[PDB]
Amino acid sequence: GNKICQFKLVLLGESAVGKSSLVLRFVKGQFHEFQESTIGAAFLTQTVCLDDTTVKFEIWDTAGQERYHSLAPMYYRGAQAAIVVYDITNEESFARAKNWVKELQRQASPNIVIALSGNKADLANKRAVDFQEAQSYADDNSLLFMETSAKTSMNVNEIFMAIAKKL
Ligand SMILES: Nc1nc2c(ncn2[C@@H]2O[C@H](COP(=O)(O)OP(=O)(O)NP(=O)(O)O)[C@@H](O)[C@H]2O)c(=O)[nH]1
Ligand SMILES: [Mg+2]
Repeated sequence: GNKICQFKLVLLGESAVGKSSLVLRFVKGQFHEFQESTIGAAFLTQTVCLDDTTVKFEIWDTAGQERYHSLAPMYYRGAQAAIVVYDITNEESFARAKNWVKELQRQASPNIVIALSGNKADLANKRAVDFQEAQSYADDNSLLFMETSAKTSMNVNEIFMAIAKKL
C-alpha cells in the first residue's frame, strides 16, 4: 500500500524494568545486558509495514527513576499511545506501573491507547506477578497486555504492532 501513518508513543515505568531494552530491541534488533540507566529521556524512531500501511513510530523512552517523575508530562502530553512497563519478577514494579496507568488515564489525552508490558518474561523462574492477575487487571482497565522479553525478543515486535493496529 501507499498509505503512511505516524504516531507518538511513550514508554513509562519504574527504573530497570527494561524500557530502553524494549525500544532497542524493536528499533535496532539489539539487546544489551549492560544497558545504562537513562538520564531524562531518549528518542528513537522505527518504520514498519502494517497491512497496506507504512507506520512510523516516534518513541520517547523515559528515564524511570522517581527524580524524573516531574518531566513525564513533557513526554506523554501529546502521545497517541503509551507502553507502561513492569518487570514480572518484581511486584513493586507492577504496583508502580498501575500508578503510571492511573496518571495517564487522568492526565494524558483521553483517547490515548495504553499497553502494559510484563517484561523480563524470560526470567519466569523468578516470577513475582501472576500472568492471569495482570491480564485481569489489564482487561478491567482497557489496557493492551503482553508479557515480553527484550532479551529474547519475545512479543517485542508484537506489542508495538498491536498498538499500531489499534490507532
Ligand atoms: N533477563 C532480561 N533482562 C532484561 C530484559 N530487559 C531489560 N533487561 C536488563 O535489565 C536491565 C535494565 O534495563 P534497561 O532497559 O536499562 O531498563 P530501563 O527501564 O530503561 N531503566 P531506566 O528507567 O533507569 O532507564 C539491563 O541490565 C537489561 O539488560 C529482559 O527482557 N530480560
Ligand atoms: Mg532506560
